[PDB]
Amino acid sequence: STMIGRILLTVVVIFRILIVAIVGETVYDDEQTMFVCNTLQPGCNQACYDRAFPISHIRYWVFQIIMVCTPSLCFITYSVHQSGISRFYIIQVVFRNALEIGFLVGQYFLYGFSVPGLYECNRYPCIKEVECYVSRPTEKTVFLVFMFAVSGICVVLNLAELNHLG
Amino acid sequence: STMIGRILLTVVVIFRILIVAIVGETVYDDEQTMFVCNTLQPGCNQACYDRAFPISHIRYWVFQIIMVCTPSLCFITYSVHQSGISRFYIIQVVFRNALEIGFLVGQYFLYGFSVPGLYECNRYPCIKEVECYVSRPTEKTVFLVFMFAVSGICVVLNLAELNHLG
Amino acid sequence: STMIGRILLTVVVIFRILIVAIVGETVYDDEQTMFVCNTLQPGCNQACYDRAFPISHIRYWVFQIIMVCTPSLCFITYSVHQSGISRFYIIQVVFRNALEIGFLVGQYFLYGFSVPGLYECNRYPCIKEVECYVSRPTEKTVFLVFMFAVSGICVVLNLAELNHLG
Amino acid sequence: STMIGRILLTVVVIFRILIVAIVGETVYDDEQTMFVCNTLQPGCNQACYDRAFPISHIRYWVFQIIMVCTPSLCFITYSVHQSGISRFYIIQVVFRNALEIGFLVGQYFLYGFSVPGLYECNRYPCIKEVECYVSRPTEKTVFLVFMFAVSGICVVLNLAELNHLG
Amino acid sequence: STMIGRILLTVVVIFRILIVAIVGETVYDDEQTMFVCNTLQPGCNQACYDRAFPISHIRYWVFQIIMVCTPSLCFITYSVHQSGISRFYIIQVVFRNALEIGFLVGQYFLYGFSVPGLYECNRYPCIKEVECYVSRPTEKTVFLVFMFAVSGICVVLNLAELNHLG
Amino acid sequence: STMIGRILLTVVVIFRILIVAIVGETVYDDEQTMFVCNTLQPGCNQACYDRAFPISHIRYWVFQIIMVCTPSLCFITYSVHQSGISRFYIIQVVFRNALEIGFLVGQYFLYGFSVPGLYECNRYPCIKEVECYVSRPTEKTVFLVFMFAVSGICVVLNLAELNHLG
Amino acid sequence: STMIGRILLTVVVIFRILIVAIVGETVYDDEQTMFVCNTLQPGCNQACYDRAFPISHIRYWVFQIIMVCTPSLCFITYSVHQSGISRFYIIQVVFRNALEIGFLVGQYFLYGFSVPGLYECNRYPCIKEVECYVSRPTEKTVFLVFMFAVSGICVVLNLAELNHLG
Amino acid sequence: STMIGRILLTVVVIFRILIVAIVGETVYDDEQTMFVCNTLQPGCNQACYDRAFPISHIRYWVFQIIMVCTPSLCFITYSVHQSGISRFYIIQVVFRNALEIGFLVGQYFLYGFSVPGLYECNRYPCIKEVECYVSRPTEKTVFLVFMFAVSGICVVLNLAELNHLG
Amino acid sequence: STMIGRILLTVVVIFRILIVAIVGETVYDDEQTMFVCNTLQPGCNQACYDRAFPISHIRYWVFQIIMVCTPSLCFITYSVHQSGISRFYIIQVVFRNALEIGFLVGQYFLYGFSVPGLYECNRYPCIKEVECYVSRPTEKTVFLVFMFAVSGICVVLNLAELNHLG
Amino acid sequence: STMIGRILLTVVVIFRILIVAIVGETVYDDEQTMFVCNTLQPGCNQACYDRAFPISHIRYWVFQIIMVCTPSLCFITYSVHQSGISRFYIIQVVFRNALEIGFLVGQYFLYGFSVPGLYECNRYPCIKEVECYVSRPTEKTVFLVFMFAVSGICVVLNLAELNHLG
Amino acid sequence: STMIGRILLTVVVIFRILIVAIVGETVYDDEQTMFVCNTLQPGCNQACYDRAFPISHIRYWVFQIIMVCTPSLCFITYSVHQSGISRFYIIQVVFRNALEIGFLVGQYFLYGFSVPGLYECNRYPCIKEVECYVSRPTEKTVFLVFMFAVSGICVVLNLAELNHLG
Amino acid sequence: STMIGRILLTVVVIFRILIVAIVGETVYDDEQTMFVCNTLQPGCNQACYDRAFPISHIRYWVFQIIMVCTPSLCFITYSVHQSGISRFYIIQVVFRNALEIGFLVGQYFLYGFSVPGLYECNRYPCIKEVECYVSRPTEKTVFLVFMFAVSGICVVLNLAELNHLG
Repeated sequence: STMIGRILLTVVVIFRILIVAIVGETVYDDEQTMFVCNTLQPGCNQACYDRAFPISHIRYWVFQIIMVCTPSLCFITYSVHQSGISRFYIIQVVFRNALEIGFLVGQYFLYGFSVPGLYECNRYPCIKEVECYVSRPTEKTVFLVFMFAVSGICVVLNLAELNHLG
Repeated sequence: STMIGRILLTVVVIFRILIVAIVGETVYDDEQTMFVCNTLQPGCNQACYDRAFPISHIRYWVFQIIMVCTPSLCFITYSVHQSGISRFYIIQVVFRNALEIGFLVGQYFLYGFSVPGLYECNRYPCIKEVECYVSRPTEKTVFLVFMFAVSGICVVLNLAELNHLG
Repeated sequence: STMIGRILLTVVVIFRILIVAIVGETVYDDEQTMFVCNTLQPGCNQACYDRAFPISHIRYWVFQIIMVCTPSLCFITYSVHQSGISRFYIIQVVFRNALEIGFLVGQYFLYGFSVPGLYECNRYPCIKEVECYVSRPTEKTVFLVFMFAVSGICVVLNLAELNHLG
Repeated sequence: STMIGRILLTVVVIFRILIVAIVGETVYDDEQTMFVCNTLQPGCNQACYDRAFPISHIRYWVFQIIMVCTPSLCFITYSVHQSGISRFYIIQVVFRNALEIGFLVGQYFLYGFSVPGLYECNRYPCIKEVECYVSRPTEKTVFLVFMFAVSGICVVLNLAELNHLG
Repeated sequence: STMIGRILLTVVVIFRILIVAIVGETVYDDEQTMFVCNTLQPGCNQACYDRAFPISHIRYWVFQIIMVCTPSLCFITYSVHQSGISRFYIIQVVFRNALEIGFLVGQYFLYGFSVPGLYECNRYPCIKEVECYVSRPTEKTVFLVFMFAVSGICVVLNLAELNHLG
Repeated sequence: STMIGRILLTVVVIFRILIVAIVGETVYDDEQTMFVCNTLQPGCNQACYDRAFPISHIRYWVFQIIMVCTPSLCFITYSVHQSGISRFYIIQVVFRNALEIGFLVGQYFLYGFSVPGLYECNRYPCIKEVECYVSRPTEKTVFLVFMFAVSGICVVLNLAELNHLG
Repeated sequence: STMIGRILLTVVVIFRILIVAIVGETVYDDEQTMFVCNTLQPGCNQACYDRAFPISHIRYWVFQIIMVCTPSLCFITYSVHQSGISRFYIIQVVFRNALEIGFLVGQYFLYGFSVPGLYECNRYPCIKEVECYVSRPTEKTVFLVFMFAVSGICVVLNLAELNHLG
Repeated sequence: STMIGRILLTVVVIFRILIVAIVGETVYDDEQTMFVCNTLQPGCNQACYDRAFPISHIRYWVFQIIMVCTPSLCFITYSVHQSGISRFYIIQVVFRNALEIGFLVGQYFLYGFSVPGLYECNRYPCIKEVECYVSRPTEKTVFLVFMFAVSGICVVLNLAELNHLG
Repeated sequence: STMIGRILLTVVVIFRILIVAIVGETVYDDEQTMFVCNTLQPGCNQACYDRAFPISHIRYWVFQIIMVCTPSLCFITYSVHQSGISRFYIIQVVFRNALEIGFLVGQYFLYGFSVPGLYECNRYPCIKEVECYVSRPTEKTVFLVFMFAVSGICVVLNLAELNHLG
Repeated sequence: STMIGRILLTVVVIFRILIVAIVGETVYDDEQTMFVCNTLQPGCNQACYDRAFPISHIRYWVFQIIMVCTPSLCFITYSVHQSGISRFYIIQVVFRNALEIGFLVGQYFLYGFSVPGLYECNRYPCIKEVECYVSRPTEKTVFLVFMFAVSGICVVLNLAELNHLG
Repeated sequence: STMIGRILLTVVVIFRILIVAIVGETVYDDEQTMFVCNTLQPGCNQACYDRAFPISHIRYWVFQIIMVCTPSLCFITYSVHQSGISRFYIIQVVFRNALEIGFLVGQYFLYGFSVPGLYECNRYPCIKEVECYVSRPTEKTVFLVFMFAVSGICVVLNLAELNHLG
Repeated sequence: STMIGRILLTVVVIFRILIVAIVGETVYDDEQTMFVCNTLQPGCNQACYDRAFPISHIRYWVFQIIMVCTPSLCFITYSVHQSGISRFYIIQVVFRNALEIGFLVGQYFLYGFSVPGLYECNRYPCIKEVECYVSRPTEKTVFLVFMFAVSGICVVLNLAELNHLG
């Protein structure tokens, strides 16, 4: 039970890392090339796209993945240099859990659960309101939901382990 | 007989992995660049293509390959950390077989056995119905049939081994 | 005499693999981008190209290379797991020879020995018959002839070894 | 207290290097392709872009990262060749700190803290003043602020260690 | 004297291999994209370019490099499998020398010593004679001369060694 | 004093190699794509660009880097094969210094110290004289000056070591 | 009363002739130039326009005007050549009235009372059904109604005169 | 006084007719060719222009000019055929005055006194609201005001004559 | 009867002349501008159109109209100069009738009774067979039939008069 | 002397009318078609041209010509209707002279004596200031000067006659 | 016999004048707009067309028609002013005949009897030889032959009259 | 002799007027549309064309024709108003001769005797010098020479008459 949780967490971490590394970059290759808007004003596309996607999904996910692994690096380097251990273990576990929960909440509040095909853009220099068409909405939505589920499972396992330790 | 089946399964797994890794990406490089439709309405191409191919073949196959290999990773990590084995072996074999059968059925119900050259698209903003032309139908069809045959052979071997174990 | 044949076969296999891996991919990089036809009908290019080159040369050659190496993998994995050997050796050699001969015959019946520069395309939606111009005919022809010669030499060596063993 | 500082510095260095190497290159892939200006004069784009971004962010950051690691290489090679050590250690630490502070000040005086979307270009051959639209302002601004914060933390840690040693 | 020649030959071989691998591909990346002709007939570009460069320089040089190294592979594999040596040594030296001389003569008779900027193309479907403009003539000429000099030095050293052995 | 010089030289060599390998290709990716001229004559761009940049900077720098390292390879291979040493050491040092000085002088006489934005092209087929606009002048100028300074420092160190040895 | 009818008829005839001659030609100058359809198939515009407007309004109105004036020419030429008069007068009046009524009925059954802006075209070679946009619908509708009213008034006056004569 | 009014009216009528005939057509020659809108939707131009200018100025003015001259034609033809005169004179004058007043009021309520340069168009198929730019606003405004003044003077003179007659 | 025929002939001649002069030119204004073909070969349009319409309808009809009126001019000038009359009258009438019959037969054998929308063109430089789309088929067909009927009526009247004279 | 002035004035009036009617329209045929501006903003051309040429020269000159001839029409119609003469003559002469002087002053204050080739346009929607190029400056300038001289001569003659009458 | 000749000549002159005036301009309206050549060099069209058609047919025919009628104008004006007659008549007839014969010979030597569709143009700036396609060859050829026949008939009649007079 | 000269002058005047009226406009219809230059700078065409042809030939010739006929109008109007004659006759003859000579000299000094096909334009905004290609050089040259010859003949006849009068 308690020992299994660590194995499950490690396997899930490896699985999510592999998924993000393999099927992450190529899906978002043509995000801006295929983004088009129904207007003739030069420079409307850039402003509308920037308003639509302030920070791409892949950037946020890669940053989260790199950030959640800092405690392991700190522990490994401390152990290597050594050659309050319980205090360090507790502190690192608590910090990892807090960071993961915060990142999950931020992700939920940033992107939501859908990527609508049509967007309304009304920023300078675009005149009045214009309509812009997104590329690949369905695949992006599926990937969003999948990543959210994986993160939720990770958070649940971490909370269970923390509760068990007490 | 029984011992040979494991070797055949491993060889087939390696072969399919190599095929997907080598002749998987470059075939689907220009899926959206060369997809064209007979209309002048801006944004019709994106919607029609999204309706035509919700999730590309390569993403589904890569996800299936990664998912079917999780039990091996779990077994290896558990064995490494160790330094009910029969129960774990039976459970992971059963889970792998069930996952493979489910994925095969899902693949059959998603794509079928053909990739027609011409498609009819009647989604917003395209007015009424329009005709769109796919790129590389024959090669995609051949690859679909080949992958289906490989998956069927794998399922048959797994079922035979499970029946033998009893 | 007999002992030299194995070394010659291994060297030839390595040489052909290196050639296919090094000068294979980039020669066929712009097969579809530079393929043009003399018409204005949208979608004629896709259908005409698909009719011209059902399965590209590189896919066929890579598949053949991967397929002809399965017996070695099977033998190696069986030997590793072990720690009728003569029967297994004979069976694997015979199967390899049969597969190679079949693949050579299929290649000869598929592509032939030339790649003409001009092609006549009369498939829907192209109206009546149209003329399409291929890219890089001479280099493709030279590569075809070279690969055919290499495969013929391999087949000759395998047949000689099989006859010697009897 | 003081001992943990070295571990924190090493972890931060690894983290910043990983971030720059992973999420740095592809963000600035289309800096010039998507840079457009509202004019018809040929060659205005080149001059205006060159005036807008004399030296891109990524080149500066890579150069800084490479430069701040020379003292470690010098120390390692000197130690290897050997097989006033304290004086050498003090000199290398002081030089590293001075270089880092100088680079941080230069970065602050070069780019600032914002990347405006609109720019006014009045260089030859562009007639009078023209307006040019930048691509991806928000993500670049976020990256700038993040790198500045990381560099500030590194400088603070180095100054604290130097004060502790004295 | 005699012993130095082997070291010189090995160093020259490594140097030429590195040069071809590093500054070989990127120079010839845009050979066909930037090749333009002064006409409006569709398909003239393909035929004229194919007539201009039947086989690119890089393909010929890579093939020569791979072909001249087969004797070393044969010797190494024979020695490995062993665990008439003089006869094999003499035979492989003679074969290498003959192959190198033949390849050098073929290169001289194929391309010559220059790459003219302007070319005259009079092949179907181009009407009458047309003029086409090559890309990067000077750099290609310099590379041709450099490779010819390197090959000449290699041939001279091989001939000297063969004469010394007698 | 004298001993530190070797460490400084090795560190500088590694630093310059890393700089050229990392920030070398990216800057010169679009040298010809973004080079434009103010005319309508087909083929003027190719001739004008070829006249502007006979041999790009990166090719020259890579060739120099590879050439200056041949003596080390020769020494290492000779030492390995062995298992007048002073004469060989002196000879290879002298040759390295001479080659470096010659390459530096050639670089100075080829490119100079600036890359002007505007160029005047008067070669066939361009009629009379035309004006062409370069891409990224400032960054190229900075890189030129930086490489010149690094080469000067290397030459100074080599001359100092040679004088010390006498 | 009876005498006034002839004056009113003549004035109305002159008025309609002047209107058709002055504001007729230039209103329909750009009927085909500004007619556009939402498709890329070549030749769809011609077929769709031909289906939309088999015979333009101006042709029909000019033909009617010329045809209704033949009896006057016949009467004038007969009178001139002369140098049953009542029978000729009655016959030509009856024929004029019948022709006018027939032409009015034909006009009503041909065009109706409106010119919709949007039209649906499904004729070869247009694929499936396409939408085409007409130019100047409102002005054409107003002109149609005005001409219909004028023709109705003329018919009423002619019928009244015929009834009065008895 | 009373006799002068008729001369003034005739002179003004001739002057306005000459103005409309000479500077009427060519001013409005390119009304639709130079009308442009800021959008990419096909067919938006036609609908937006039709909404902007239902009936052009020239058509209305020509129709008014032709309509106000019918009484003179009726009087002339009646006099010619003759070879209650006061009643006919009074009736024709009253009808002419009433028609002129009605046409002036209609003109005022239709077009107003200005022709703005920018218009907002929100009709199908144009998506949402778009902005369209008119051609030659100032000249059209001046012509409108001039014609209104001429019509007002004519109405004033006619009213004065009618009052004088009593 | 005998006298009325001349009046009918004169009226019909005037009517046909007016029709040809009024609704003849502007119908055929854009015969070549709107003629399009489905190909990319330059110059195919000119050859295909020339093959489709050797001599336009309007030229033939104008020439026929001018030719059929020469006898009247000859008679008038002879009468004027005078200041065998029956022989001259008979000769001119017979010649006019013969010319009209010949022209009618030629017209029937040239154009026929229809103007198909689609045409097949296989003349140099057009490659193989191509399809071209005509403009305004229905209106041209109606005009053809109308002119044929008018010419037939004229021929019938002339034959009747000739038979009556005997 | 006094009597000759009338003949000179009439001849000059006829000459100017002929010049304006013959060489006036064709020069100003392409005023707006060939007017171009150095920008990409849609609708900038219309606003800039409208600001450059509020009322074209030809409209002003035609209006002046028509206006200066009203007194002659009034006198002729009054004389015709008649079948204080000195008072009418004096009034008409004074009014004609005043109108001509006012029109000349207005022309001088409107256009001046030159038509510069380059213009600076800074009206909405044109961003900032843009430069626009006029068509045919020299011919327009010559015509302006010629018309000004003719008008000056007419004014001088009219003033001389008025002074003579006293 | 002789008397009829004058009538025939006058009728033929009127007929040819009418033909040239009616069906002369519209045929040659788009001579240069539809003239196209197979090249990309700017300015080749102008030079090639100028070489193809130095002086168009219509200009030559109009000039000939005007020139051949000068003697009649001279005779008429001399007779009018009067209010050696035989000598003047003979001189004018002889001069007219000589001019007509000279013009016919010049026409034959200029254009010939055909207008080939394809032309070869090899004038500056066109490089080498290019092929250009003419518009409307058949109709132009027919018109040429018709005009030649008419001129021949006129010359024959004039020669017959001159011989008769002697 | 003397009497004939007047008739010759009148006939020549009528002939030149007819030539200028008939073959004057059609030749110069596309002077600016077909004028092209070899550059991409916007607005270069306008400036270069304006420099090439400050005042077109047709404007100058029409102005000369109108100016040379003023004396006849003055004489006719004076004679009509009449209902020193020798003095007026002599004065107007002398003025006509002087004006004609001055206009001929001006024409010779303006245009010369040729219209070259290539022109060099070096005016703002065109950068450096550019080459521009004229349209229809040969026909314009022929027309120039013809008009010069006609004017010379007129001048010779006028001088002869003036000398005869004495």
